[PDB]
Amino acid sequence: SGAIYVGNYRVVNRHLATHNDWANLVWEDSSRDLLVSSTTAQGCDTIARCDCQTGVYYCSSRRKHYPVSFSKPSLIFVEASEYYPARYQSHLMLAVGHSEPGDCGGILRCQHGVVGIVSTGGNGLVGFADVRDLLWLDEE
Ligand SMILES: NC(=O)[C@H]1CCCN(C(=O)Cc2ccc3c(c2)CCC(=O)N3)C1
Ligand SMILES: [Zn+2]
Repeated sequence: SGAIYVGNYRVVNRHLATHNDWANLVWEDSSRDLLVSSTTAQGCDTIARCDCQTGVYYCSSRRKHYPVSFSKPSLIFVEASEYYPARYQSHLMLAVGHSEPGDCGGILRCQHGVVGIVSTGGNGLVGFADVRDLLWLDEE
């Protein structure tokens, strides 16, 4: 589990969104595994605006933050899980690291701020849903 709290937005994995998220919906995209809902309180996270390919992510199944090298956001085939059939996921970045289903939501960050959240796992790989192109998270 986990979310990004930027401005009056909460960014979560679409497959982990709650009823309150769907009832306060700002934007969602199944192909990216992302959903954004509105919040009453302002958050403290800042979004990175860059093309870094190195950063650090939080792994809840290890209680550890790991430094990783990751690919650029791309269209990647992801195997079936209990939330989606096997399909192509867009804006996804891969790295070598540990990721169990419940690790979804952990933040990946670089020197500029939050880059994305854990969205996929298995086979010794971790995949992150990028948020750096969502410029509207910084306003309104
Ligand atoms: N965004 C997505 O499509 C993900 C959301 C739902 C779940 N998805 C995952 O990848 C999560 C995942 C984590 C660990 C494993 C596995 C899956 C299958 C193989 C294995 O041995 N371990 C897919
Ligand atoms: Zn960066």
